[PDB]
Amino acid sequence: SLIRIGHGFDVHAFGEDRPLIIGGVEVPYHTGFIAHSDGDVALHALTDAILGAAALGDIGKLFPKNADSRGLLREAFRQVQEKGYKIGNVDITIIAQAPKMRPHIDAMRAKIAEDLQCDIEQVNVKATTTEKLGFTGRQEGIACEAVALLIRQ
Amino acid sequence: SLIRIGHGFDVHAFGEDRPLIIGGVEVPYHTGFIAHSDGDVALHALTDAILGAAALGDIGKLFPNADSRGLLREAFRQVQEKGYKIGNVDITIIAQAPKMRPHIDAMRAKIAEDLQCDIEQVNVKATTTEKLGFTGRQEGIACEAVALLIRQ
Amino acid sequence: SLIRIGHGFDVHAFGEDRPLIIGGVEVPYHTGFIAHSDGDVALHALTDAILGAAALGDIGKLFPKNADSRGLLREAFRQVQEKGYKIGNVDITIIAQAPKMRPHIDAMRAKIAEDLQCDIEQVNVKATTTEKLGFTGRQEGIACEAVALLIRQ
Ligand SMILES: [Mn+2]
Ligand SMILES: [Mn+2]
Ligand SMILES: [Mn+2]
Repeated sequence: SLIRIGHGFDVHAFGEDRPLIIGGVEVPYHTGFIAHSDGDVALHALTDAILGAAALGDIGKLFPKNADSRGLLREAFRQVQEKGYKIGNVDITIIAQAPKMRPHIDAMRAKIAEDLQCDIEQVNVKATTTEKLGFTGRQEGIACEAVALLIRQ
Repeated sequence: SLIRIGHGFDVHAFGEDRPLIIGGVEVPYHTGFIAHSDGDVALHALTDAILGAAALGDIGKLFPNADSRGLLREAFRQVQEKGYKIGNVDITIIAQAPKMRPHIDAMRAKIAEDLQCDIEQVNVKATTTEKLGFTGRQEGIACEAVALLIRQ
Repeated sequence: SLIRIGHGFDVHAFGEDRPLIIGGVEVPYHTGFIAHSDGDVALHALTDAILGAAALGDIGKLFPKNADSRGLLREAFRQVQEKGYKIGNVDITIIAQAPKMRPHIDAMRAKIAEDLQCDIEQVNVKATTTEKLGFTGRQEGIACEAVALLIRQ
């Protein structure tokens, strides 16, 4: 096509890591959901949005490591380009029961702009809350939604 | 306009049936939300997104029935009447379930068939909420969808 | 860029007031989330999507008035308009455990069509429930999803 739209959604449940001594041996004990990523909800959702607009499925097909989400994002963009697309613009909506992120937003945009090889003017990020409601409101984790518009370069 | 965008969100809450003997007669008893469809959250959301992009309201403004594919075709036909065809659609199933990947392409083929477009204009993905929220507690499933329509 | 895509999400948690007598004085007592707006999730989500498409951040950057969401929405359109954008079309999905809202949907579309200086035909509003599930299903609040397509004017 000449223009494609994609959508992404992701959640990160909060988990904790604590050291324990079992059988005289120091071992790591993980509490909460077992993550297989850095939990970067904004990049995971954004990554699913771009792959989806190009009909490439989802983040779960980028490498048949995963600890780094910018690596996954680049790999997705690499593949999107292979199909002839470049970024039109993307918009990300972080859903968290948190306040101060604006100082960090622009930094996020730049990083995303860098990995998608586009201007920062094509990347928007925002954060909003659920006003103490739901799992994000009770602070059990965070979520993120993202939309992307692809164009033929 | 020659290019339209639309969005859909849908939820299906799990419910169950069980037989009961009351007054010497067996009667069916339903537990949970009463369903009025096959519960296909992906097609319902997709339908809303397509109807939404054309400013045709939503699934509720179709038949003033249970098979979601019929609703989906009805929505596409109405979007055709206005002169649109599918640019591309992207579906995101939100459920606390494992393997659906084996059935994804089957889903894409049927959606492509109903929207009279190529399977390549259709994307379907499934993600989880990592045991959080009503989908995480497995009380039901949800789905979000976006659709881009192009002027025919 | 000739076409821009945007996304918005908003939630409004319910809160009731109750007058009391303290120190022989009457004072209003608030229960629940402290509201800072009229709680119009539809216009807030819409506002975030329009600004998000133009990479203007979010609704919380407009007026550094908040008691009226249309004011904020018209302001948002003003700024997108300054970057040379006009509405392509917008689609809004209100998520609430409520029924009778259809009779008011067209009235909403007209007001939105007015603040976005476009035709009502370019504005869609739909409503759905979560079938008694989640915080909206338990009736603790309401939510709204929004996407916007901006076109170069
Ligand atoms: Mn995930
Ligand atoms: Mn439903
Ligand atoms: Mn809010």
